[PDB]
Amino acid sequence: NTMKYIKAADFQSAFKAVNREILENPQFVTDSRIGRCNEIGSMTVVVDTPSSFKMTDPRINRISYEYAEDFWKFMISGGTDAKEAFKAYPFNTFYGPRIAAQLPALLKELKEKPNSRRVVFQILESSDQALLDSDETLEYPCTDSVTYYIRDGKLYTHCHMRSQNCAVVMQLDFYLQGKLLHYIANECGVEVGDYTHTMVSAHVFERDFDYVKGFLD
Amino acid sequence: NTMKYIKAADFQSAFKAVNREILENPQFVTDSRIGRCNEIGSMTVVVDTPSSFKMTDPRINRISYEYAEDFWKFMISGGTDAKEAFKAYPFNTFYGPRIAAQLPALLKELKEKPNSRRVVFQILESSDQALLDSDETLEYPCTDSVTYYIRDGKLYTHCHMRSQNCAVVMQLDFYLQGKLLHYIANECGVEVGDYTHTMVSAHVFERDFDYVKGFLD
Ligand SMILES: Nc1ccn([C@H]2C[C@H](O)[C@@H](COP(=O)(O)O)O2)c(=O)n1
Ligand SMILES: Nc1ccn([C@H]2C[C@H](O)[C@@H](COP(=O)(O)O)O2)c(=O)n1
Repeated sequence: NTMKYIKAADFQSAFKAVNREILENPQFVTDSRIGRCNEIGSMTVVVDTPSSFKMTDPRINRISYEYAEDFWKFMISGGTDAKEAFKAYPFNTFYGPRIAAQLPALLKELKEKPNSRRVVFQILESSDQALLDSDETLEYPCTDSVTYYIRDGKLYTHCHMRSQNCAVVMQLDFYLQGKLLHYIANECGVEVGDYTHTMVSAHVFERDFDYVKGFLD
Repeated sequence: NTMKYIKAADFQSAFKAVNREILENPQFVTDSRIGRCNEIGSMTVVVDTPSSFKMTDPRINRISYEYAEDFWKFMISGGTDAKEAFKAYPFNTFYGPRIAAQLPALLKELKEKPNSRRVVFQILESSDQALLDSDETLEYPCTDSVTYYIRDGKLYTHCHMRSQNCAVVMQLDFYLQGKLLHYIANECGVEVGDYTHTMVSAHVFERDFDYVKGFLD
């Protein structure tokens, strides 16, 4: 039966378990906007040790960590010049500027209101709906929001994904989300608890099945 | 140990299981913005049969269904005059007008783009952050977003809650979310699949423990 809740010690184990389950026990096999995929709706993934956001298996190589680190610097710096930022790799929907806008208010709430439930970074917003009936290629944000809260000296993170390509782009999302929760934790002078990753659509495209089978076992 | 994933046949069973688990196996016991509570972070709840949104146990009575139906009419009508709407019960953050604004674009995507992953109603948005450092009493939206998708003739729903009072207001949230997914399903001419309810903070205030113990068993 389809397992929808996956607890793992580190990002890699979570990553492999999620991919394994979508390949073997999908909820849907479906034609999507960009091709056929196996899909599991409303997957919940928990990572016990979120300092583990750089995975170690070199066979998971479709997102290089040279690229992922360049992407991190690009998005934490809140820049808009992606053409220049990625020239070594061949209205906007960049996450960086949105995180930058919300940082002062959210950090204030997080540091000053004890045990707050209100610290939510919006990534996807309703103004992005102008992309739906368009022929633009801009990303309609796959990340819906990231919630942070501090209890008893520890920072807990919940990233809610509208849409997640679990074989490829999830490698990048994990890296970026891991870096960001550590940035937030360091700013607040607290330690890290755990990380939770929900995805309304958790999918692997059929064109990537062989790649996935390459890093399982 | 704290159970964070709860699958139930109907809303009531889910409702009772969630409350039971927060009372008996909380992750945190914490001082919040509005008093002490038991709390479980990143709870995931699945309801198999979402037509069951009106629960039947009369002991769960802090949200009357007379009130809940009045609230439904108020929010689906996209009104702003809550003073008049609720005169029988003693910038805005109303959900209704936000749902109304997004309905045309989201319905279009849902009906016209097959197997879309993009149909997300934003409730909580970053402009609401102006409430954080304020002395207004307006609700800072507890509901983050509601995602809808259709596969093989069935409508699936994922409601992501930033913050959920599981003993009291969850009775209202379930009713409203149940009515809305059926409104959406009927508009699209499709049947209903299942409903998923994630809550970054799932909590019961200590002042409501006796009320909860009243409807368990
Ligand atoms: N941060 C991101 C951005 C995008 N995507 C992936 C998910 C989908 O495979 C595709 C988005 O397509 P759609 O808008 O149809 O969901 O990109 C992702 O996994 N993570
Ligand atoms: N639709 C809603 C609106 C509000 N709340 C509850 C959750 C919290 O108990 C409180 C919001 O407080 P805070 O902003 O501190 O999370 O109201 C809820 O459960 N459901």
